[PDB]
Amino acid sequence: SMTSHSWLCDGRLLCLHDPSNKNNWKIFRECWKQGQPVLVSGVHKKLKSELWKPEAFSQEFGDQDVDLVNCRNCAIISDVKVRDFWDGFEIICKRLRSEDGQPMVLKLKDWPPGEDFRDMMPTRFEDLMENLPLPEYTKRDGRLNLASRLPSYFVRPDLGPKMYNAYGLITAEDRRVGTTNLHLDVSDAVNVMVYVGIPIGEGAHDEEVLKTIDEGDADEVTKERIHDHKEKPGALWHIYAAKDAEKIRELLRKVGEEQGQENPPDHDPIHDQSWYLDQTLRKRLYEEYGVQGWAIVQFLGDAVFIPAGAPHQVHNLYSCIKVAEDFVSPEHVKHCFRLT
Ligand SMILES: Cn1nc(CO)cc1-c1ccccc1
Ligand SMILES: [Cl-]
Ligand SMILES: [Cl-]
Ligand SMILES: [Cl-]
Ligand SMILES: [Cl-]
Ligand SMILES: [Mn+2]
Repeated sequence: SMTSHSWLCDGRLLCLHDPSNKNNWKIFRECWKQGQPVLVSGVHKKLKSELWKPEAFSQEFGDQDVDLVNCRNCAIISDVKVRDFWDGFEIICKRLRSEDGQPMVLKLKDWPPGEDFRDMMPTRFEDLMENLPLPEYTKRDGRLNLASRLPSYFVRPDLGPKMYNAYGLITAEDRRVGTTNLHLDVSDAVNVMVYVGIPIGEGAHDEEVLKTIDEGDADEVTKERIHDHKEKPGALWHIYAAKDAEKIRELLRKVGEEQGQENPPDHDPIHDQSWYLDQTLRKRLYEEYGVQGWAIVQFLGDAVFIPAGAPHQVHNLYSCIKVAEDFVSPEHVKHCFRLT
């Protein structure tokens, strides 16, 4: 039957079922005050689906100049066209090939550039902002968003939203690679999965996706959403509590040293955005430092709420279009304060 919510991560993750339920705040605010991420499903059913397709972005913006990133080695592909990314998003026979003749796994960098989303894409901007869940927290002028109400003693978010556009990781070797490496944000954010592209040509890449979720430590109920309801899984997240950030820095300093990196005792491996915690590193974090995380599979139309200060990493399973908006909740304003 229809229900207001359910739980993932063995009861540790709230999943809200109705993105426009005017009573969601009553369930949300207790989990949020405790420093937990939250998932909201069904946002895709509220959007104009024709605005969020890879073919539309190619047709409308394809002649713009852009840089790409190669996800396998972090190398920059300089001064190519927006269409060189979008036309290979699902059709593997159209992707830029590395010099080994394999199709590359690419990310579109800084697009739209800086704060230009609203000017470049006004119809998309309105469609996203009017359908965000928890609107008192997430709208630019929400009653519980302090972004526009704080003095310069607080770090304020840039004007959003921001897009995260990248191909899926494919091979067994790619299982230990990040789409986006471990980092943290001093603002809160909501990240919405607006499109999942399941490729063709080299399409039938279903079994390595299940091994990735299993080794990723996904709970048994999360595994039922694949096998039972057939929704499209986009990306595997690991999120850690803001309180655990220093213990994670202690682990990554120790591993940097073991691997022959030469680093001052105080350098910040989270701010560096150079690490992806693979199954080996995640087990070491739990066993050596006592730190547990949240393993989250983000399906089409899932909104992931990411607490200010919480370290997080993302591994795309298929090609994904995500759009995120920053906000400043009262529960987490301490994380952006510039003193003590
Ligand atoms: C309207 N609606 N739609 C869904 C999606 O499955 C869930 C609900 C919901 C809202 C309040 C109480 C119970 C359920
Ligand atoms: Cl907090
Ligand atoms: Cl638009
Ligand atoms: Cl709300
Ligand atoms: Cl990154
Ligand atoms: Mn982030």
